[PDB]
Amino acid sequence: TIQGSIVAIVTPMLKDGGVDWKSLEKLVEWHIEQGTNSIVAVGTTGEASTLSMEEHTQVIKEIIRVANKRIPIIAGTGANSTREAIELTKAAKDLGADAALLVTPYYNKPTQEGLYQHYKAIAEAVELPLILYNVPGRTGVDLSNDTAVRLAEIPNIVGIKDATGDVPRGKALIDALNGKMAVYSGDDETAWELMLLGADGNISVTANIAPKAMSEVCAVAIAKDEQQAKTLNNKIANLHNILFCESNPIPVKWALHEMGLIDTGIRLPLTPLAEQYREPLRNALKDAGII
Amino acid sequence: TIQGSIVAIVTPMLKDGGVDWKSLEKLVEWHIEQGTNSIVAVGTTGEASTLSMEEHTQVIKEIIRVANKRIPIIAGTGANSTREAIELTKAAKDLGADAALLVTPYYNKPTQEGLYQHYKAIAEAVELPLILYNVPGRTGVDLSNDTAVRLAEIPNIVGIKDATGDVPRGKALIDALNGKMAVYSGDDETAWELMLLGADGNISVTANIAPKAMSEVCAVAIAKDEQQAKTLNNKIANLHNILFCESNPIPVKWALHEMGLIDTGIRLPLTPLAEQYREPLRNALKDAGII
Ligand SMILES: O=C([O-])C(=O)[O-]
Ligand SMILES: O=C([O-])C(=O)[O-]
Repeated sequence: TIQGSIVAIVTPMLKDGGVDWKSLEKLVEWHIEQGTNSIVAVGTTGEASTLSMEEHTQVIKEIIRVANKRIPIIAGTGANSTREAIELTKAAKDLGADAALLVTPYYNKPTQEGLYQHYKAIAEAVELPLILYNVPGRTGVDLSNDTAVRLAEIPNIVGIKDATGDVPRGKALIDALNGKMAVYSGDDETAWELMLLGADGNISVTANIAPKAMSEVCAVAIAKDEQQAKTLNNKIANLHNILFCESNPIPVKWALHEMGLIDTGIRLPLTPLAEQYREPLRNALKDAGII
Repeated sequence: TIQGSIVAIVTPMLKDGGVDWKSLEKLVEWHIEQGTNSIVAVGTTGEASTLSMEEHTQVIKEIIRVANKRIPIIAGTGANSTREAIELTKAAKDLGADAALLVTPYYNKPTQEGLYQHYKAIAEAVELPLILYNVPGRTGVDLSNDTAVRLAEIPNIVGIKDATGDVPRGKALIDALNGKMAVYSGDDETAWELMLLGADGNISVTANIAPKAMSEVCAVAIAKDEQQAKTLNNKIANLHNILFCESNPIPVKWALHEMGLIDTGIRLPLTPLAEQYREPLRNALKDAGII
């Protein structure tokens, strides 16, 4: 049921890597003021990989606290162990998250049936809406449309974040599902098109730095206004490219630092955006009216 | 300095997924008796991803205990968090491991500089011989030959497991290193070839089921006997293929079960080998004289 612009929020950090709680609070308030419809806490963009289990709980807890029921909060709770995904998803439920986002198991390369059993076990263990997340380039595995369609029959499986950026494939998935569960874009470059074709929203990186603009792109695309969607998306299209010059969230964190919103903290093995990309990124932000 | 057939040993499990301690002991003894030169504990093939922190420690401790210093034991200690990799590697040192094997951070896709800093931080934190491990199809990142060569300059980085299966590239890496650190094959299919070209051994999946034969393949290949290497590898070549019909270690665990050495336990999201593959597998094992 969650629709619109759903920001995959960064986890602001101090220079030493510690979570920057004060900056986080201000970012959440800013998203709400600017029109962001929902926040994914501790997803890929929020450096789930380098936060401790305690830090994961704390970030989810703080975002929910600051949000104060104004928008729904989705907790990133994916793991490449089914046992661990259960524990994380249960924790999110207990914290009062509205849903959980669960990337396919990465690195261990389960079969399609293994993916099915993984999500089914989690759905049966935890009464919380669950959103699947497919991003083959990062995980080593591709949850097929066919497996996605099977999983949409499982109670508590309510959607999928499709980060393939393959529009014909995404449309085919939307059409096959016929409303049985939601489809979210996980590719900012093509999100506007997927929403025009029936996606429920965009779980967005670009929304981190252009929340008002992305909230508008999603509103018009969901409303099926093809021309407004093209026009509004065009204004920020360069941002969708430049935020991936190095692996996300490296560029988006630097963008936010240049906007004066967060400090430079980022956890190894990730690194601050390479010096050479900083001027080009400043130029793209200036071009789009962000700074 | 470790050379020869280095088994990436499975972690035997009971039907309910609990670690099968007795069967693990028997395997370790069998490897030593059969001529296996070293064991990698809790690597990819050992389901590192689905074992708890405690179980990782117990499995390493048990393999070291049973091996009783007859062969070196290498502990899988990779993580996609540099902090977590340091903790796991320190624990391995403390348990008495001879070396650690560290897959590149997966999923989060660090930059080449990030990979460099990741491994540099670990080498400086833990005085233990470290073996890099590149398997881009699983991790979403490719540690370049250039970055490997830089890392070979760091004193306790003593080698790399190259699972690309790209022999020209592996040869180039061998040639560029000029002995600065070891190269190990991580691709059974081409391992004989890479060892004839200068690799110090094969961190092997096939060795789980044909330890004697792989020990002999490694020995003659390292001795640069091309004719014997081909001859001996041919006897087990179909195994290198069939053990990957579904994601490793799915097929290898089933093979060992058919051999009567372990039970069927394997942890979600991994699944027992699909029924359609079981007869072809039994036949390949019968063909190779394994059963
Ligand atoms: O939410 C996530 O997983 C994202 O940021 O891509
Ligand atoms: O230890 C390992 O990396 C393996 O099993 O491939």
